[PDB]
Amino acid sequence: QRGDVIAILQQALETNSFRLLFQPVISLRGDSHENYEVLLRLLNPQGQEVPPAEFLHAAKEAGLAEKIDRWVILNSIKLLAEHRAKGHQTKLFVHLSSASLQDPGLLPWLGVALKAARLPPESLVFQISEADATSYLKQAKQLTQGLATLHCQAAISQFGCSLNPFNALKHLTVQFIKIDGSFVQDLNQVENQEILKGLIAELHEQQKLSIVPFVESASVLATLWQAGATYIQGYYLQGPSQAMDYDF
Amino acid sequence: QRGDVIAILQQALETNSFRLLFQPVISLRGDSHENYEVLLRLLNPQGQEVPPAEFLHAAKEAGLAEKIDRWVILNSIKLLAEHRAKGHQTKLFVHLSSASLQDPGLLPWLGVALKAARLPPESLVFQISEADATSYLKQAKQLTQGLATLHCQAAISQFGCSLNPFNALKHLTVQFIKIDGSFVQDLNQVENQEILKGLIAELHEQQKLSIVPFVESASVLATLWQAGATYIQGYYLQGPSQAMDYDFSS
Repeated sequence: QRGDVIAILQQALETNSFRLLFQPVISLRGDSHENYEVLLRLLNPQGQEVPPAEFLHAAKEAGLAEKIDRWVILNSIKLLAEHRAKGHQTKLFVHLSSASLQDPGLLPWLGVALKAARLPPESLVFQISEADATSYLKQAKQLTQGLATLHCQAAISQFGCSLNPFNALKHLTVQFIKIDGSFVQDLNQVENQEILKGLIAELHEQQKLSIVPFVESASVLATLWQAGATYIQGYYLQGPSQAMDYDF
Repeated sequence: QRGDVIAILQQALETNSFRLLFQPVISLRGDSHENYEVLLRLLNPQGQEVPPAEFLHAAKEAGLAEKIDRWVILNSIKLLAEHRAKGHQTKLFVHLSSASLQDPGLLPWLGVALKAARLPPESLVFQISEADATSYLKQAKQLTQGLATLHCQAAISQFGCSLNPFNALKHLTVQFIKIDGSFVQDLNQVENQEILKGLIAELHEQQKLSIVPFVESASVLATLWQAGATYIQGYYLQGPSQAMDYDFSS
């Protein structure tokens, strides 16, 4: 039970052997939109099961990651056109890797891609880890302006771990801030409640829309109400499915 | 799918609906022992599919985390006893959550559970995140002195991400240091090679045995030999198996 996972990814792109899942994002302060996060899984060569963490790790590798990011975008748009066509007012969050964020030719590739899609506006929100972009701050700035231009949105995920996390946002064009898992633990404790309240209040003072992930029970879901959260995500609401079939 | 994941876990502890996987940790310097890492899987109540990452996140919630860690440890101890009764010299690497790191009843419970199984000395390696060890240094000190007392060993995993990471080692009893994946990416670039290499050497300077994970292809194998890694791990060598059936003599 083993294999070169690089080669497996390279030969998965070669053959379009991937799938996309959709994990809805749920509005606590109104949004007409159907928001889903796009997640990626690998269709395994027949016997082999590539463990997810090892898969994701491999797919961050420079020059594999760009190709992969592009497959997701491309196919994300393809499906997104099939879907909205149904009259559906839908919006997809897509991940971008560190590599992609660095890749000067991305906004170009994306423009041409989006034309061929005749894709509705403000339907794509691009998502960047706070680490990738606290690091590549200038490339993230170029990219998020670039993205406004195309009538696209942008989000920082895993927000609030870094030193002074509000600083990087003075420099970006992002509407959403998906808070880090670490803030959504042991919420039954006040200090953790309070910590999450303040974090969320400051994002609101900065006119960002907060997204709180990892809602794993009904209770936490209440605390996120009084905390001010704008959106939530998790398995208690819905897990990642092959279809954008959530009843909002 | 949909579900209260905290609920599910607490019933899974009820129905022992967990499953342990085992992933070999390969020696490069010729350690004869078998070494495996222990990994937790949830048996999904029929139809369900609880995403791993959400599973793991909830498995961290205080109160729940300690019990799950105990489930894991007791089951690791039984399978281990079984495996070694057939003549294998085998060590198991077992994760402790943060909640367990601050649980003052963890050590008396383990000492009991070890004596009950009559596991020989140096069979279990308890693995603590750098972040948890760093957040809770004083507790990690006590736990690791406690562990040595019980002829157990310890490892810091995800090591090297924090500022001055060697500082926390000055206060702990740990034989193994498992380096964060961050150091293993893009190893075709000489800078990344040189940084891996200087990390591993400082560890060797500090008389720690280094473990390098996320070995995903042959190319990085060679790099890791030359940098001096003591152990390595990744799907390129062997993925997680439901049983300890890996032939370490290839």
